[PDB]
Amino acid sequence: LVIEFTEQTAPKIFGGEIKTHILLFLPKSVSDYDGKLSNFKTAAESFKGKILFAFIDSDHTDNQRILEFFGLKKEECPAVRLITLEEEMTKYKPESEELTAERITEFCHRFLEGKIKPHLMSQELPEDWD
Repeated sequence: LVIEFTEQTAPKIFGGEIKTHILLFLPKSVSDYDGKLSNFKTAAESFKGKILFAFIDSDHTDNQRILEFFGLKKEECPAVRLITLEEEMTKYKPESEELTAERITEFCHRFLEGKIKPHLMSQELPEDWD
């Protein structure tokens, strides 16, 4: 499954058992939105129970704190960031901006294989997110 990450769903997303998340920041106005989402959903199927797939509508005004927290501006999306919470917060970036199921899947495999450069996030999780 792929869930929508909003402020309303953030607790449900970080308050779970899985502590690896991939986040697709996808402007709802992007060309072929359903296409990009489908690709992300297809990729999700390969990582059930290992990586939780979530998407953020980066166009949505109430998602501004979420954007800012993960270091992104609206004009920089669509973008993917993989986050680990076991146990200091760490952010990982794909090699390419390409958002195909194959490239998202490879990103995730590379991360599991320990191939991706880590980037500590020094901000504490918002109180709201649990």
